[PDB]
Parts: sequence; structure tokens; C-alpha cells
Amino acid sequence: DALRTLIRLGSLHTPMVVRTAATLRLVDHILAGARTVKALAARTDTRPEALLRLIRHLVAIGLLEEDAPGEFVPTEVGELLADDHPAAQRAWHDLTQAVARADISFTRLPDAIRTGRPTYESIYGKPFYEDLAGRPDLRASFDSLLACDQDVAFDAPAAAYDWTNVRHVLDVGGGKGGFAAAIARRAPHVSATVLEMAGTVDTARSYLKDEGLSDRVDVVEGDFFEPLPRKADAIILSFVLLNWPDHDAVRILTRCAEALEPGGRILIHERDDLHENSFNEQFTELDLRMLVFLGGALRTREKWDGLAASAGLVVEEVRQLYDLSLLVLAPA
Amino acid sequence: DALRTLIRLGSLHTPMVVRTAATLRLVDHILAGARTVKALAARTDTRPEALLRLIRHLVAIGLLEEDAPGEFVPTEVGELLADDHPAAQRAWHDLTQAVARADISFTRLPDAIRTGRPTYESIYGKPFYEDLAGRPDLRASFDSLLACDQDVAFDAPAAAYDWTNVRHVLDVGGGKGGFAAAIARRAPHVSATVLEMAGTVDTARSYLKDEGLSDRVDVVEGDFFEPLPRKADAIILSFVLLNWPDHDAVRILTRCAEALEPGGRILIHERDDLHENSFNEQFTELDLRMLVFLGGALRTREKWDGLAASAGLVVEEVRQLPSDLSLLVLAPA
Ligand SMILES: Nc1ncnc2c1ncn2[C@@H]1O[C@H](CSCC[C@H](N)c2nnn[nH]2)[C@@H](O)[C@H]1O
Ligand SMILES: Nc1ncnc2c1ncn2[C@@H]1O[C@H](CSCC[C@H](N)c2nnn[nH]2)[C@@H](O)[C@H]1O
Repeated sequence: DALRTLIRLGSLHTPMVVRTAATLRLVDHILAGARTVKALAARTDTRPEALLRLIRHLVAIGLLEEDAPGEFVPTEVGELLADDHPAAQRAWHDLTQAVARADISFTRLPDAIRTGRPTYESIYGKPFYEDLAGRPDLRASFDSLLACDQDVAFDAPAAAYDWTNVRHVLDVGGGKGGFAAAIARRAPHVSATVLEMAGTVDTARSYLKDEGLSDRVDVVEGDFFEPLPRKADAIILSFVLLNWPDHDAVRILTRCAEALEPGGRILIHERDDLHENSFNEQFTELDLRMLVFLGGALRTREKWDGLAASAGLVVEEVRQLYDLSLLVLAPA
Repeated sequence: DALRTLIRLGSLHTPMVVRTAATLRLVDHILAGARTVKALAARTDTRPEALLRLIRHLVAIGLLEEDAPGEFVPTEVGELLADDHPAAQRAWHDLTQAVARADISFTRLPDAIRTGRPTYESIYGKPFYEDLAGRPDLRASFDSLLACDQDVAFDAPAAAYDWTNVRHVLDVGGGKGGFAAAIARRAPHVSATVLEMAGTVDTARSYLKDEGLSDRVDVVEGDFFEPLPRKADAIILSFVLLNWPDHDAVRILTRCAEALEPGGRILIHERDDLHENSFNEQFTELDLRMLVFLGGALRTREKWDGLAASAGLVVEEVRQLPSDLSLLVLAPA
């Protein structure tokens, strides 16, 4: 009934159990033979009696079940925490990796609601990307989480755009380069450049080199708030602007506008929504993460028009493809 | 499908959104006339744009709904966050009160799984009850949270025991006295004493006075690891032993055994799920809280027999209580 539902929604221990079990690679250990609690505790380096208590709640919430007496086995839902599942939900729930670590910022959500400012720095001592610049493991973990998709997640946006009159593509904060590579495979005449931060540029280079695309896709280390390294016919902003508050996003959009060739276009790859369609879990998860990690925000369809106009741009067309959008921006 | 379920179970922002809305008294402000985001931000002292983003997730999870354009209204489930609902779920999710504050100990759950030791102290600087002894606001909201049930939650365990041969009852760690009061109204010949800590003894005394029971129920400040202040025919341990690891629970149980009158009994009011029945959300919520708050634990039916034996006791009988709780009656072995 109504009481049961509210207790479940407000329960902080349940997602922490899911995250703890992910961090211990508990499902992997079961799958690699660790039948009993005794052997599971050995592999995860935990107290048997406490691990049982954890496992009890994992059975209660339907991630593990008991097969034979004392033998715990993942359910269909628990199997998604195997480290080799395509959705990478174990690493995304791993408290040592960048995202689940950043989610501890939600423990201070009232502060963000009162001020509109992110809470990450009050916990970890630096803002999100400064923290990542001083912690190579966090830098690398963040890039690998977002790029867990890379081989196929940019196939759809690359197909949604006519590359016939594109000669060079600049991917501004393009991660490990998977979007650039998707376009390259889709359009052999096109060349590309990825602009990224320290650390990320190295794994982007080796990923692109390992696709056999280093003849087609360059990587430049730099700062997207400074003049861009080069001009281009299509400039990519894929899950970049939501990281930034309005004024920084306009500056980023302004830098991209300065770097368009005649006829060029700015492409935004992001989750958006008509306002009255945005009261959904997918939108809020990303939007509220952006608030507490960085002070960024998801933007409704209506708000893209205004941000575009501040940058001297217009939204020319939107295409729906999670469920993502490709926004095509032209000079106003 | 399976992926959607796991993302929902792992989501940390959803309970923090619930807790934030509880702490801002948001549903209360809506119900007292705040019909816009603008008026709600005024009453909650928050940034309008950020409050809307919070509200968005509250609509997506079914606590709020949009009635008219811009007018957000609690659902049937959201109405349980009204401050005067009998289940007290707003204060139980209020991040300024003791329990939701303590729940932040779950952020370090792997440490407790690795060591078996609570994480509360590493976050707030002192163990649970030392923290509460130095924070009168936290002492008072913890007592008020557990006693939010007071008027009716002890009617069942008091009716599960025959008070015929009982003259005095000692309620060891008995909160604000709600249990002692239930017995008093159940059995007019009975006298009682509540043993509690500083702070709690004062609200226990005024609660009992305000029931008209100060003729029947005394309150004594002290420490139930020391010799108890008095002997009794029935000694109550209601939601006390789960706060403690085995060795500390044996000491408390031993202190009670030393204080029993001839023929006396120890009454344990708690859960007692058979191990095979304990893989359920009620058992695990309380058990995992005790782990990270205090290093205590819920005890299965099987484990009650072991702990009783360590204290020189036997579980004499068990009565399931209607509402799933139990009264366990312990006699000398
Ligand atoms: N000042 C700056 N100059 C250049 N790049 C930056 C930057 N600040 C952040 N970045 C990069 O912006 C990216 C945002 S994550 C999106 C990565 C990639 N575009 C993608 N698309 N879809 N999934 N992943 C991160 O990598 C950051 O390093
Ligand atoms: N050394 C000590 N000496 C005396 N009381 C203590 C104590 N340590 C903790 N307590 C008290 O033990 C209580 C546990 S909460 C249960 C309160 C009451 N028995 C009840 N039953 N059902 N709901 N509430 C708290 O109050 C504490 O102060």
C-alpha cells in the first residue's frame, strides 16, 4: 500500500547495498565458483557474518536468490552486475569509480536546492574536473564509464546527419573519440579532430589508433573555453553542455560558433524533453546529477532556443533517436 | 525490463530527493496553501529553479502531481509526508533529525561489511549515543521518533503478558515510558520504573506525568551496564538489545538476570524471524541500520537461543504480536 511505497522510495540503504555488492564484485565471484558465504567472504575480503547480512537484503530486493542451502546465485536482475555485461552497471555502481563516487554528493542535496550550486567540492575538496585532473584513476574511470557504449552508441547520431558536404569534424570534449570514429566509418571522405583534457587525450589517441583511424582522426589537448584549435564544418557537443551552467554553456557555444566554416553547423547530442514531457526518471537522473556534481543542467526543448540565441545561434532542427536527441544549430 | 529494475534499485538520488522534500516540509507547505513553485521556494528558503528540478523528480516518482499549470499537489503516497500523519514518515526522513542523519552511515557500508564495525563515528566524530548525549536536539528527535507510536504501539506486547503475579516492572532503556504506561493502564495493581539516559529521562517523566501515571511509574537516570537501581518481577528490554553486539547484549541480559525477583521474567520486545523467514525488507532495514549505526544486529529466532544461553537464560515462550513483532519471555536457565 501507500506506506510500503514511500518507505521503499526513501530507503537509502537499498541503493548502498546495490553499490556495495557492485564494488565487491560479488556477482562476479559467485559466477566464478564462489558458492558459499565462506568462500565469497574470502574473495571479497569481508567478515562472513556481515556479508551474510548484506546478502540477506540482496535476496530481499531480488538481486540474489538461494539455489541450494547456503548457495546464493544471481537473479536475472543480479546478473547485470557481472563485470562483462554490455551495460556496465557494475562499474557504474562501483563506489571506487568516478560516478558512484560522485553520487555521494546527493547526501547534501538540500544545500544544492537552497543555493543552486554543486556539492561535489564540499565533499572531495575540488570541483568535479579538477578532482579528476589530480586523480588519474578517477580520470580514467570516468572516461571508461561514458565510453562503455562507444562501439555502437554513436552509430545512430552519425547516421542521422548528412556528411556529404562535411570535410572536417571537430568534436569538442569528445571523450575517447567514439563519436568521431562513428562518423569516420560512416563517411570515409571526412577527417576529424577530438579536443579533450589531459589524460583523456591519451586513451582517445590509443582507442583511435586501435580502430585503425589515426590517419583520419586527430586528438588535441586543450580548453574549450579558449579559442578552438581549428575550424570545421560540423562541430560536435555530445554530453558537454549539460555539464555547465547557462553562462558557461553560452561561452562554449560561442567558441564553437567562432570556429564554424561558412555553411558549418553545431551538432548537440544530448537528452532533452519538451517541458511537460520531462517529469520522468531518465531526465531527472541526468539533470540532478548535473546539479550536484557540477552545477550544470539538462535543458528542456524550450530552453535550447534561448541558450542558442545568447550564443548568436538558432536551433535549426531536432531529431529524436535512453532516448537521445540531435540538435542542429546554425548561426542566427 | 531487468535493466530498468536494477537502475531503480541502485539509485541514490531518489531517496535523497524524498529525504530533502521531507526536510523542507514541502508537502506541509503545499497543504498550507503554497500553490506555486514561487511560493514554495519562499516557504522552504530555496532557489526557485533548483526547487523545480527537485519537484520534477518528485512527480516522476509519484509523490507529487501537477493539478493546474504550475500547481503541484501531493499524491496519496506523497500525503504520508504531511507532518501530522500517524506514521511520522516525514520526521523519519528528515535529514536534520537523528535517524535520517544516522542513515548517512550507509555511504560507508563497504567498510562495515569488511570490518563488522559501525561507520557512524567516522562520519560524525563520536559513537551514536555519545553523539546524542552531546547534541540535545538529536537526543530529543531520536526519542520522539521511536515514541511517535507511543499511545498505541505498546498495547499489543503489554496484552501478550499475564501481569497477575507482577508487582513491579523495570523497563530497561524504556524510552519515554510508553511501554511502562501501557502496562500500567493494562494492570492497575502494577508499579513500574523506567531506566534511561540523560535527556530521555526528562521527557519520560513529563510524558508519564501528562498521562496521570506519575503515581505509578518512576524514572531513574543511569547506565544499564551498572547494577540496576532496583529489583523487579518483570524486566523489559524493548528495542534495546539490537543496538548491541553479542558480548554487550549478554552483559545487559546478565544485569537484568541479577535484578529478577524470585519467579521473575525478562521480556524482550523485538523481532524474531526464523532465519529462513528473515530475508525480507523489514528485517534487513532494521538489521543493517544497527550494523552501521551501532554495530548491533537483529537476531533470528535461532540466535535468540544462543544469546539467552550465554546469559544463563532460556527462551521460555514467544508470542507473535498483532499490528511483525514478538514478545520473548526469558527465564533463568
Ligand atoms: N575546459 C575543457 N576543455 C576541453 N574539454 C573539456 C573541458 N572540460 C571538460 N571537458 C570534457 O568534456 C567531456 C564531457 S563528457 C562527454 C564525453 C563524450 N563527448 C561523450 N559523448 N557521449 N558520451 N560520452 C569530458 O570528457 C571532459 O573531459
Ligand atoms: N548505557 C545505557 N543505560 C541506559 N539506557 C541506555 C543505555 N544505552 C542506551 N540506552 C537507551 O536504550 C534505548 C534504546 S531505544 C528503544 C527505546 C524504547 N525501549 C522503545 N521501545 N520501542 N520503541 N522504543 C535508548 O532510548 C537509549 O537511551
